Parts: sequence; structure tokens; C-alpha cells
Amino acid sequence: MASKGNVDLVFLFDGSMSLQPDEFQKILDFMKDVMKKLSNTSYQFAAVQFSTSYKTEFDFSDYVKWKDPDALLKHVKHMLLLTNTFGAINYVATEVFREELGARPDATKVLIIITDGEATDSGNIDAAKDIIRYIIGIGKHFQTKESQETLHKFASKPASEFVKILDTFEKLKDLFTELQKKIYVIEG
Repeated sequence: MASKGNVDLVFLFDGSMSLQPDEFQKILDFMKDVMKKLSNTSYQFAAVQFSTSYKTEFDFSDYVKWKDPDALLKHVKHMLLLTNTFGAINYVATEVFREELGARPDATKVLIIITDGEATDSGNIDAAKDIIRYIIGIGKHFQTKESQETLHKFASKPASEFVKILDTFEKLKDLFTELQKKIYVIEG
């Protein structure tokens, strides 16, 4: 079912050159908020910073072990490169979503992509077709309709649900609240 309690939430969060320190700190804050509020074993979190490259900040096992976002995020070094969303999605799909790294099979396979930038790679994401690509398009490069439309290709379906155009990092708090409202029903 959807509301099976168990959730593997991968934050595939962008730290491209496009993001500036404060903005990126708000990206951190957002993840940190979810993690704080949902500090329980039901919700396993992982976070992959990405740009040109993908960078596992921490995995499900790490979360399970430490259960503190501030600790878990200590690894964050802002990369400031391109935005290889597709390669990072494939990486996540194959490498991050593993039992050995703490991905319980019965967990809801949630991949929350946080990006202000279009997918500079645009290779494939078939590897992740079954994984829930939730995507937050910050209205910097997703200000443009043409750019927004790309999100709906990356995202899981219905894209209407899974894509959130987010005019500014400022609204991460509002978005967070909305996501909590929904995710509450998944936790039950």
C-alpha cells in the first residue's frame, strides 16, 4: 500500500553553482526539518548532494545509526558544479537504494529531488522508473514554463502530484508544511 509506514526517503538535493550559500542552507534546513519532525525508524533518510557529480552525504544506515540531521549533514561540502540529475537518479536507483546501505525493500521508495537547475545531463532514468521521483523545481531556472515542463518528465506520475514548482527557497517552509500534511497520511 501507499501508507505502509515504512519509507526510504532519499533527498537528492542540488548544490550546483546556481545555488548560493544561504539558498543551499535553506535546502539543508528543509531536509533537517523533515528529518527532525520524522525522527523515527519508519522514515529512513538518505541525502545525496549533487551537481555534475553525485555525493552521498549520508545513507539509510547512517540515519538509522545516528538519527540526527545536523550530525548526518556534517559531510556537506557545497560542490558548486553543474546539475547531473539523471546520472544522480541512476546512481541513487542502483547504489543508494540497497539493503546493505539500509534500504528496507518494503519501504516506500521515495526520491525527493531538490533542484533550482534543469537536468544538465538528461541521459536516462529508466533505472529509477519504479522509484518515486518527487521533484521540487526552485523558480530560478524553473521560473521558465519550458524549464518547468522538463520536471514532469523526470518525476514519477502523476507529475501533477510529484512536481512542486517552488518560486523561491523562501517557500521551502510552506512546501515542507504541505509535504508534512501529505506524508503524515503515509506514516498514518
